[PDB]
Amino acid sequence: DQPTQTVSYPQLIDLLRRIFVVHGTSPEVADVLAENCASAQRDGSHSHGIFRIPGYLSSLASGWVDGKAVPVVEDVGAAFVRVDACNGFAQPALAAARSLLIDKARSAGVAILAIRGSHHFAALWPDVEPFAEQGLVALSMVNSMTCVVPHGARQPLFGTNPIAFGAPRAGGEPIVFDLATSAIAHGDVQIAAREGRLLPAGMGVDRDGLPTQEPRAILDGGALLPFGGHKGSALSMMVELLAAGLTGGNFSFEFDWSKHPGAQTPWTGQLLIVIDPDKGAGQHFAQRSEELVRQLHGVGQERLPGDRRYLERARSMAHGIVIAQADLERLQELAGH
Amino acid sequence: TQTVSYPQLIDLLRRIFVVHGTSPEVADVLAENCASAQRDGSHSHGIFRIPGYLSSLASGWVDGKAVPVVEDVGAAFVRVDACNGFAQPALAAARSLLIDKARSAGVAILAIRGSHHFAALWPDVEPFAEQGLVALSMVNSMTCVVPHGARQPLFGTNPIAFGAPRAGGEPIVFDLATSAIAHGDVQIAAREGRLLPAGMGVDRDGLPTQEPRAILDGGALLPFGGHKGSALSMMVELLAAGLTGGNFSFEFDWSKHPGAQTPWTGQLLIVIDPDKGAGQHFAQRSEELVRQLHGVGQERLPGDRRYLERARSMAHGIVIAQADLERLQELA
Ligand SMILES: NC(=O)C1=CN([C@@H]2O[C@@H](COP(=O)(O)OP(=O)(O)OC[C@H]3O[C@@H](n4cnc5c(N)ncnc54)[C@H](OP(=O)(O)O)[C@@H]3O)[C@@H](O)[C@H]2O)C=CC1
Ligand SMILES: NC(=O)C1=CN([C@@H]2O[C@@H](COP(=O)(O)OP(=O)(O)OC[C@H]3O[C@@H](n4cnc5c(N)ncnc54)[C@H](OP(=O)(O)O)[C@@H]3O)[C@@H](O)[C@H]2O)C=CC1
Repeated sequence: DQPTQTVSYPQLIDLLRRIFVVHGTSPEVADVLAENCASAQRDGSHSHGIFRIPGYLSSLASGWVDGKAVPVVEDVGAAFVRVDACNGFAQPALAAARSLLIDKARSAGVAILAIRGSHHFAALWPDVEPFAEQGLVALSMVNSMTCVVPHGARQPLFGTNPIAFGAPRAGGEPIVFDLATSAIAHGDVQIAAREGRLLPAGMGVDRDGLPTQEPRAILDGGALLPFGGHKGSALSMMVELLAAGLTGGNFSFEFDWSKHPGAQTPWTGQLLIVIDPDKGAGQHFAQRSEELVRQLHGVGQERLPGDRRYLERARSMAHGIVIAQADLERLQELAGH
Repeated sequence: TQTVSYPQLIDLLRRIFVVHGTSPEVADVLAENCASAQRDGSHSHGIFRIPGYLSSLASGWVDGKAVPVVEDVGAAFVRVDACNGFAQPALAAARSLLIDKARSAGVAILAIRGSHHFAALWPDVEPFAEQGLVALSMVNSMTCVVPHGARQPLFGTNPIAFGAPRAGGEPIVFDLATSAIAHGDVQIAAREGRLLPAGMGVDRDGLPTQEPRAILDGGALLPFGGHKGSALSMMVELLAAGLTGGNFSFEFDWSKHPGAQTPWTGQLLIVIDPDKGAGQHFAQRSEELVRQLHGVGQERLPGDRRYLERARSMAHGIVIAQADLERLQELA
């Protein structure tokens, strides 16, 4: 068995920041991605934690993604902001337009951020959480690379296309959910393939369209199924239309990295809608949401969306972030240690 | 089965509403909405709902003469107090202002509170897409859905609708309840003595059941897609009620109003100009997605079934059982 070790949250952030800088990103990009990736690891979002470092680096090395891209923030309407990520990562683009977006949301009541030409290789909750912490409601969508078969279709077309939502609550941490519209997140398949284990059944099919539990069968010519059936498929179509169609970014099937050995980041876009829930209101949203939480506990829902992550976050801050010795060593070597 | 034209059905339903106490304005809105559903083949939200509309109005549970109060509260934010009336009249009252804001600011929100919605949601978003705008709407209903992992129902069937324009056809539109099945369909299965597939609901003891009667007899429904659909349902409560100021699905009941059938909640609508400051045409992008979907084998796109039925209705009229027509005429 693999012996484990622990690293503090700030230590992990510094380690990842060094890795990104050494491998070609600007310091701003390194700061953003390091905190993001470390935060995912801290919260137990394993698929989008340090597991993504190799993919980040091979994508950078191949020239597929520009780690030093400077986002172009476009103020196109009283409540509309677009950002040309310029073939760089999505997070730095969001960070560049965040203050403007918030000003518009508070002033106009709601504001949209449409990121195009961006690479998103992480969880989505980190993108909406900060807005909720500031008393704002946020909804976001991002499309990936093709891997999901539309309901009733014979071949894959949609990406794993996640949707995230964040909202404030008067008595605690923001209510936040982040879910892939595919039965299981594509990242889950990669993890299973890595760990050499099988997946639960009814989540994907092989190259021949037959049911399978082998991650390799799904990754090699196969595909994932939309969650819940036709409804999840409709929501996945919505993500393509909103994260790409509306933003100007590529749909999940509109990019090819075959010419860039090592490329793994989807080159698409991201949509974010931020709302001041109390704009012109005669009540307080945060009070209403707290009541909903109370009623949820009342009917027996002990675990609300986000609770699991907050628990892992608490554990990580108390006992440190658990990491395989071999993985920590690899990260240290990549940082130059 | 007699055949009536779309405009004839509207006129007939409008008379029924006016005869039963609604204002002429509300009658026009509801008549067109209900007739439109019948026209598209959405029988669950067509004339089948008339009895429920009338029973709800009879007790005063819903105010058929309510006058929506539009509140312009932000460059991109509009609120409307439905004043215990139906949701559609409230939306119609603020629609022009909402569109002006969406086109100017780029996006705009309409938060309706104190409204009764007894219809499908696609009629609410489709018009915006017909005008080149993208629209997303959420409405919370009445307690009957058990949150994932919970022991008792709390959320309503809470539907979500989406509408977007496409360059080569009618709007791409989807409208879905976040519950595994719509309540109306549980009633139908009960009447037809049909069992439901596994996972739609539970009995009064919280045990899984396929018997629609067991679900209706103190039972409850389950969210679609397990924990994921449940999270979306929670979002609907928060957006259609928490944000609007209307009641959550569990903050009202029909105990004091015999015959009440409508939830008294709210509705959220987000309308976006997809091309605001864009160096492309959204309608061309969506059309390409449609082409690609056809390319991978998806023959049916959300809305296609209704558009096909709609064409038939406009070309051959709306076919209705003589029995139903007679009673509608009597109600009129
Ligand atoms: N291109 C990209 O960047 C992509 C990123 N992803 C990311 O990968 C992801 C993991 O997604 P997916 O696998 O769908 O996640 P899940 O299926 O775990 O979780 C969906 C979510 O469901 C809530 N939840 C899970 N189990 C329960 C339960 N039993 N009761 C109540 N709520 C519950 C979660 O809370 P909680 O977290 O606290 O457990 C969370 O909000 C996301 O973070 C997503 O953003 C996916 C596809 C593409
Ligand atoms: N309080 C209220 O007012 C409430 C209203 N409702 C309403 O009742 C409803 C019916 O909803 P629900 O039962 O969820 O509907 P379904 O489960 O039938 O349909 C969900 C939708 O799925 C699309 N769809 C269905 N089958 C396929 C397929 N094979 N391939 C591709 N797309 C497909 C539909 O297109 P399409 O339309 O063409 O069939 C539509 O957008 C809605 O209209 C809803 O608004 C529900 C709860 C509460």
